[PDB]
Amino acid sequence: AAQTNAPWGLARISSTSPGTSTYYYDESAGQGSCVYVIDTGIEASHPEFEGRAQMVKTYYYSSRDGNGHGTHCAGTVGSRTYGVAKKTQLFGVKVLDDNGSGQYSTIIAGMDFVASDKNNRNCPKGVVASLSLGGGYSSSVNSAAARLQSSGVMVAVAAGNNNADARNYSPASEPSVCTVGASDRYDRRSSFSNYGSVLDIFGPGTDILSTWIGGSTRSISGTSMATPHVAGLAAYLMTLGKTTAASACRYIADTANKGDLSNIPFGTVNLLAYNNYQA
Repeated sequence: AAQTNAPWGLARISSTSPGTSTYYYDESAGQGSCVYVIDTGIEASHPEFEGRAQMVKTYYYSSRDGNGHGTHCAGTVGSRTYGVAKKTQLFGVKVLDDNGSGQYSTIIAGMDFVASDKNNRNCPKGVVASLSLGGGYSSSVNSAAARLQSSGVMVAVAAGNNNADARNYSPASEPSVCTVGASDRYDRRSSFSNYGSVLDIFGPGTDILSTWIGGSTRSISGTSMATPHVAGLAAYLMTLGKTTAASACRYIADTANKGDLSNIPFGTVNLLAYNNYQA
């Protein structure tokens, strides 16, 4: 399938070259997979989600996304226009308040929630969790991410936006999950992207158009935007049967575009997420 005039990041993930604008992908489109977006919530009523999004958990007075961040990330995972995996089921877990903040104890509870809650959902092609969040190093936060991954969920986490080594941030620094840095439309490391040996992969993160609250759209930047590209890609590849939740990060690295990014510090992988779809 071909989506013309797609957001640059979608075109990038199906291309051997920057500078194109059509996204190519197998029509299975993540059908039968599920992606949890652990964030500020999801505006599930947005027409772009087509009834495939729902809130399943909140730790606050509402499950609504009063911020926009979680809706934007969910749109990159799975919205009809802005999403990688256009037929996945999206489940929102609101661990962040409407200011975008959240206590680590709530974030940990949300991760353990997903590990159990997947057993209450129909996801025959597999389960992914997208975590566009983080703070300073915490062994407990890393352990929660490790448990979620161990339970059979492909965990993708943001590297962070400090232009620093991600070893000092969580859950970015957890080795067993998929830690995602950000790139721009010219294949440069995004100016804010964290780096370091703990990164597994880069995805599009600068000037990413997606859904926003109030039934709207906007373009924003961050490793928060790169992470859902990778989460959606994992769901898509799992639906195709090419990989599993336990092996998808490694498979994405195996099949990535290699050596094409600029300003990658020595010792950080130079790998850009790529669906290897042949139309």
